Amino acid sequence: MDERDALRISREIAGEVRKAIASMPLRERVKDVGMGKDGTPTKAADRVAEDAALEILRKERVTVVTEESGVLGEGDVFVALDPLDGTFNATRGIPVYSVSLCFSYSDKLKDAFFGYVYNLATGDEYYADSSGAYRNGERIEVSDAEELYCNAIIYYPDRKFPFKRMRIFGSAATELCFFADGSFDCFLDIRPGKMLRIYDAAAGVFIAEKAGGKVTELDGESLGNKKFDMQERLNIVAANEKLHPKLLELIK
Amino acid sequence: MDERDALRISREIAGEVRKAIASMPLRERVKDVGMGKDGTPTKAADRVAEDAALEILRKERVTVVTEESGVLGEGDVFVALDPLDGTFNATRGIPVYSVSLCFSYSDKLKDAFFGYVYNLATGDEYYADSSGAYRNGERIEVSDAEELYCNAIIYYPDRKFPFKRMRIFGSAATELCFFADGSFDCFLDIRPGKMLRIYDAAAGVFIAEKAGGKVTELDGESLGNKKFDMQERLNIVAANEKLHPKLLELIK
Repeated sequence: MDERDALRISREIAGEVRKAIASMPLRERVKDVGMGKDGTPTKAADRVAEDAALEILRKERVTVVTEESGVLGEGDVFVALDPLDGTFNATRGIPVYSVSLCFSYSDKLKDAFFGYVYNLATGDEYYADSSGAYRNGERIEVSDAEELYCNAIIYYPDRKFPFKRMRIFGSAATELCFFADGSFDCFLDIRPGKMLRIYDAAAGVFIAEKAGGKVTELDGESLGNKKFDMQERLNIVAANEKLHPKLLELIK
Repeated sequence: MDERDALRISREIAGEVRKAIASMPLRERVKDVGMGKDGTPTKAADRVAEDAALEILRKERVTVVTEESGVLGEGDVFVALDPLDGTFNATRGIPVYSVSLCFSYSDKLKDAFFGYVYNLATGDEYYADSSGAYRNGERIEVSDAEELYCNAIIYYPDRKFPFKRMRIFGSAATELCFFADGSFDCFLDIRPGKMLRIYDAAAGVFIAEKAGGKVTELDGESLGNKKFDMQERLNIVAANEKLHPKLLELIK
C-alpha cells in the first residue's frame, strides 16, 4: 500500500464514523456497553465508531490495533487506530473529538508512512505523507517560538510554569495536530502514571514530525521504538527544534 | 425592557456576529488592526464582532460596557458584553468561542435579569431568565456530583489535585456554560494573577446560578457587588451546593 491508498481509505473511515456517531443523540453516546481494560465501560459512542472503521479496514491487507478490540487480523501494514479520541467531549456536545489513523510497514512507529486525524465535530482533516503535513488540504508547519513563554498544551501542569497560556482540550490526537499547524507552540504529556496509549499518539506524532516538530519521550529519546501494541505507553515532549531542549531543561 | 426583549436583542446580535465571523478566513481573523487602550493590539476578528454587536446594541436604551470600547451610552439598563470571548481559538479555527451578554437593571451583577452566551462556532445557544436556564431551547441544570474526583475546568492547575479530569478550553463564558448544563462538575479560576473579566464571567455566572450552581470568589464571598463599569478581575469557584464547600477547602 502507498500513502495514496491510505488517504483514500482514511477519508472513507472518517466519512462513516461521522455518520455513525452524529446520528447518535447525546443520551445515546453516554451509555455504556463493553469493557475497557485499564478501567472503563465501552460507551455507545466508541462501539458505534469502532464498528464503522473496522469494516472498512477489514477489507485491506493490514493489521489493526485498537484499545477496544486490541489486536487481530493479518497484514504487512500495521494501523494504530482510535475510532473516537475524545469520547467524553463527544458525549457532551463539545466539538473536539477525532478519529486517528497511523499506518506502518512494521510494528514500530519508526516505519509509519501515513498519518490521519479528522475532527468528527467540525470536519477538519489533518494528515501527512512523505510529501508534507496538511490541514484541510493546505500544507502546515509548526511555529518557531523560541522562548518558554509560549502557547502550550500540557497534561498536566503540576506547579507554576512559565507559559503564556496553557490549554487542555481532551483529545490528544487532535491536540498533537493543534501543535502541528502551529496553533500552539508545544504539546506535553508528562504525567508520571504514563496513561497515553499509542493509538492516540501515533498519527499526531507522525503528522507533527512532518510539520517540522521534534517529538520525543520525557528523556528526549526517539519514539521510533514505540510499538503498536496494547500496553505501549508514552510521555511526550513536542516543540520546534529550538524550544524543545528548553522544555527538557524546564521539566528536568 | 424585560427578559423577553433581552432574548430578542441577543438573538439578533448573535446572528450578525456569527455571519460576520463565519465569513472571515482565519488568515484575516488573526491580523492586527492597531493597539487598543488598556490592552494589546486588536485582532481583526475582535473589531468585526465588536462593530456588528454594537451597531445593534447601541440602538437600545442601555449603557454598554466592553473590554475594548469601555463604557458607551447612558441608559439605566447596563449590558456587560464580550462580542467575542475566545479570540485565540477563533483565529486558529478552534471551535470554542462565543458572544456573551448579561443584562442588568443596574451596573451591579446582583441586578442581572438576563444572561446569554452563544457559541459562534457551533450555533449552540445558552440563556437564562426568571424561568430557568436553557441550552438550545431545553432547560438545563448542574450535575449533582459530590466527590472531589470530578470533571473540572480549571485556570490553572498548580499542584497535585484530586480531580477525575482537568480541562482548559480558552473561553470562560462558554466554559461556565459547560458547567451550567452539567457537562463539567465545576469551574475554577484560581489564578493569583487574576485575568478573568466581568465581560466574560457575568452571563455565564447568571446562567450557571439559574441552573442551580453556587458561584463565588475564592473566599466564598458573593459576586453580586461586582460592577460592569467599575471593573475588578475575578477569581471564581463554581459548583453545586454539595461540592462547592469542599472545593473552597481544597484550593486553600
